[PDB]
Order: sequence, then C-alpha cells, then structure tokens
Amino acid sequence: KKKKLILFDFDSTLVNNETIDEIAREAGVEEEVKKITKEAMEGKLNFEQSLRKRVSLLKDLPIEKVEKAIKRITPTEGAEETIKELKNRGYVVAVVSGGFDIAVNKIKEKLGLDYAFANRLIVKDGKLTGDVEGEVLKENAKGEILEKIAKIEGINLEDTVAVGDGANDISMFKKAGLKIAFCAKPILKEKADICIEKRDLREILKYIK
Ligand code: ALF
Ligand SMILES: [Mg+2]
Repeated sequence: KKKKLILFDFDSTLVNNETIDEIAREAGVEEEVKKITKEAMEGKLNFEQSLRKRVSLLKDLPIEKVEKAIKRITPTEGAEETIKELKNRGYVVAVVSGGFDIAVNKIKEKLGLDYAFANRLIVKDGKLTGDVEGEVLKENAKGEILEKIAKIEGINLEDTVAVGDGANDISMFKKAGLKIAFCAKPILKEKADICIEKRDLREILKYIK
C-alpha cells in the first residue's frame, strides 16, 4: 500500500463557481470582477496583483453579504462520488486554492477532505477591509504546497495527481506525477498530461491508479 495524494483546485474545479465573482455580485461589481478573474485564469495577469485588485473592489462589503454569496457555491457534478472512490483507492485528498478559507473550509468540512489551503479575506467590524493575505498568492505557491503535503505524508511526488483549470494551477502541475486539466483554460491545457472536457469529476477516475 504505497500512499497517494491528489490535489484539487477549488473555483471551477471542485465547485461550479468562482468564489470571488459570487462575492463581487453582492458588492455590485460582478461584471468588473468577472473580467479580471477570467484574464487571471487565462494567464494574462499576475495572480497576486489580480487577486488584490479584485478584493479591493469588495471593500466595506458586510460579512452577512459575503456569507450569502458563499451559500450559493455548490460542488461540481460527481465531486462526492469522485472523492469517495479516491479515498477507496488509498488517496489523501486535498484542496489548494487561490480563493478564500471562509469558502474553502466549508467544502473541506462538507466533503471530508484531508487538507485545505487558501488565502484569507481581511475583515474588521463585520465588513471586508478590501485586503487579502495568504500563502497561495505567489506564482509558485501551489507547487510548494503540493510538495509540503507530500512530504508530511511521506508520498513520492510521482505518486501525486493534480486536477485544475486555470493559470494559477501551473506550478501545482509542475510538481505533480499526473496532471489533469479539467474543462480548463488553454494555458493550462498546454501543460497537462490529460485534458477532460466533460464537466463531471467522475471522468478523472479512469486515469487514477
Ligand atoms: F481555486 Al483556484 F485558481 F480556482 F485556486
Ligand atoms: Mg480554478
């Protein structure tokens, strides 16, 4: 029983939604933020700068509204069944995201994931301050996290799998044993071993040892 590890990106992969675009709707800036999110996922913008820019537009948004947005996030088709089978096949399952703990940790709890890494929205007096902080901002951040988790678990990098859809998943792919682009952007598909174009996470299972 050689241990294995699979890491999932969150927005548009493990869940249907883009967390930040949902929150942007509550702040009345959905269109503006969605445009930046798309450019960042296409690899046209630096991730950290793009995230800080989007989060500044959310300044003063009440936490009550952030929560309403988060309540709308739903797991991607086949997420539960895929996670179950992955655990049956002996995998440690993790979610690594450039999104936010308040949304990611809910799903980590709901789906029973082993690890969850995300950034943090800063709040004061019940409202967003417009700032974000975290360790999933730099270009190489996700790759470093994959290595960190694998090291803790004593899992060889060759026995790791990464599933993602955007440009900030590139460093995660770089360190992964098997790279799966799930209904992904061109910049990521070019770096993938396997490209899945049907939106059902169960489609990755046929490729998993
Ligand atoms: F959850 Al992501 F880029 F979609 F970190
Ligand atoms: Mg994504």
